[PDB]
Parts: sequence; C-alpha cells; structure tokens
Amino acid sequence: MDVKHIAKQTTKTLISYLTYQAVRTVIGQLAETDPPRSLWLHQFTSQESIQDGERYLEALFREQPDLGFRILTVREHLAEMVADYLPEMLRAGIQQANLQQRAQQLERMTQVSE
Amino acid sequence: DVKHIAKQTTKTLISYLTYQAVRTVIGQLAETDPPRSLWLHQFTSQESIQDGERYLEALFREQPDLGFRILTVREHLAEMVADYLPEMLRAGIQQANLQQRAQQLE
Repeated sequence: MDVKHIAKQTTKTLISYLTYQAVRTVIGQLAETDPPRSLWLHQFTSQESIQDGERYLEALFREQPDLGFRILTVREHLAEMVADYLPEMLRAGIQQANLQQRAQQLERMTQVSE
Repeated sequence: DVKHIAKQTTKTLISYLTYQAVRTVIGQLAETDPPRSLWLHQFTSQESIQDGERYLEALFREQPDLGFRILTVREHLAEMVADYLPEMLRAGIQQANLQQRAQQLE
C-alpha cells in the first residue's frame, strides 16, 4: 500500500487536531487575562471548526490576527511536547482497543448461546 | 495538560487509522467480493461521524468478519506509520507555521 500517502494524511490530521487543541488553550488563557475575547474566539470557532486547521487559521487571521499568531505558537509547543510519545501510545492504544473489541464480540458470540 | 493532550491526540489518531483500515478492506473486498465491498463503502458512508470504536461496534452487529479484519489492518497501519510521526509532525508544523506567517505578512 501507499505508506507515504497514509503517513502524510495522518500527519495532516494530527496538525489539524493540535491546531484545534491550541485554539482551546488560547481560549483558556484569555479567561485569566481578558474574558470577552474568550467568548468571541469560542463563538467564531463554532461555525469555523468544520475545516482543516490551516483554513481555520486563515479565517481567524482575517478577523483577529493577534489570536492567529498566538495559536501558531501554542500548536508548535503542543506538537513539541507530544510528538515523541505518539508512537508508543498509538501502538499500545490500538493493542488495548483491539483486545476490548475482540473480547466484547466474543462475549456477544457466547451470550447468543447461553 | 500534556498528558491529557497526548492521550486525546492518540484517540484521534486511532479513529483516523480505523477509517483508513476500512478503506483497505473495501479495496480487498473489491477483489474478492465486490457486492460486499460496495456494502461496506455504503455502511461506512453512513456510520463514520463517530469515534472509530463506536463505528466498529456497529459494524460487528452487521458483518462481524469485516470488523475482525479491520482490527488487524489498523494495527498494521499503525505499525507502518507510527515511527514516522515524531519527525513528520515536527517538520510539518514548522512548515505550516512558516506558510501561515509568510501569508499574513501580506
């Protein structure tokens, strides 16, 4: 199979997710220093969340570019903090989820005989 | 919180790889059992707006052999991708931020 395609697409998904986690973080920071801007950023994201992180940020920059810049910085820091954990967590997570899926289906199968 | 973040990130990745594994099995079925390939494509088109684990539970109710197959495939996809991610994510987020900043210098 095309591992390069899947690795790239996986990476794009990851960056989009961390972008949105960065948006949540800045919302929280604005709570400590400037509460009206927290609500604005939350509301903007409700109609603007349904898109790739890069398209969301371009939308944000048109309206509040100080916030767009803070998010670039936070998302880079979040990525630096999590990146090296991801391989083992993914492998362990998929092993655990697979076990649970199999055990549940087997329990279903033997329950349909009881 | 870094710990909550790396966990939630992981959940998101597992969901994504689950749906990638679905496409793999659709492709395999396109060879061995075209009507079931179509069936699985159609099911997935209606059941994908949920976490991968809930998708699998639903699939297991209908076509359990396909659920079992997707579990094995997603494990393989994880193994094929996982060790690229620390580099791809760092390099990717650096280039994406460079692009954003170059754009907004306009």
